[PDB]
Amino acid sequence: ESADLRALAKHLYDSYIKSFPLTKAKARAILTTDKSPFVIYDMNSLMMGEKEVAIRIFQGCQFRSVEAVQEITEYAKSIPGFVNLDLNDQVTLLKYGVHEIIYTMLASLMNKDGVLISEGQGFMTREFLKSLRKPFGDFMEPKFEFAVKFNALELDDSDLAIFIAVIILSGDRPGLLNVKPIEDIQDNLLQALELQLKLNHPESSQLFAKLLQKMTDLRQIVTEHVQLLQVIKKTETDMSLHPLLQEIEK
Ligand SMILES: CN(CCOc1ccc(C[C@H](Nc2ccccc2C(=O)c2ccccc2)C(=O)O)cc1)c1ccccn1
Repeated sequence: ESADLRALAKHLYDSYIKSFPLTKAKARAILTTDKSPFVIYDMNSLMMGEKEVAIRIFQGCQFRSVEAVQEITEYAKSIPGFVNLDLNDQVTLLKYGVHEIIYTMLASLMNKDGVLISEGQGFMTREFLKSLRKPFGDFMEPKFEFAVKFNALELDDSDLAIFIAVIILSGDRPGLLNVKPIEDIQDNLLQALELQLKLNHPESSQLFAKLLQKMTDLRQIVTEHVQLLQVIKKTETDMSLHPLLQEIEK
């Protein structure tokens, strides 16, 4: 029954709103004047924005990634069936899905010229980020490239809540014990997302299929990021990575 798929879409949107304090809707209202962001565009304004700069920015990003992980974890528990799965598998799903979600959600805070930071209070420009040191100057560019074309789908928060749930419940992650109950949940989530996109974007042909194709882009970004992490580890032996993030990327 489609009525059941609507109730599922509503439950997940409700949980998403409860779990993620900075939504796409809020981000778009900031980026498009009730509270305008301070703009970090150069090495000078970063001072007034308030251990070299590149590393400082990187750790800021690290810090925000761990809060995102906390937030994503909370949302995952709201996905019906998720907490009933084998504990090891829950860990497995989160481990491999978390970065994908982060990048997906990071696009909501981005436009072609930059990205919102510190809960929307700031806006760090694209050029500034790209002119960083050596190994850091190119953490954020592939992010920006994905965001530009993901943001072209014009998904709103209610779409993204279902899509993020589809991502968590894959079933093709490495080392999963009981693949079949995961796939049974993803199958229900896929059904709800399909109905959601048809109702919310009726003019937007094959949006469902176009959204699923975007999972290839997320995979490569994660891959690329992990390589950079390995580069950073060895040329910055005096810099610490956060263990929650360090555990995640095995
Ligand atoms: C708390 N803090 C940093 C201040 O807060 C910031 C933390 C990070 C940043 C850079 C920026 N990260 C964000 C920061 C705030 C809000 C959103 C983002 C997103 O870009 C984001 C979201 C998820 C994952 C990664 C990035 C970036 O990496 O593009 C700017 C500011 C520190 C860091 C070191 C020492 C002391 N105090």
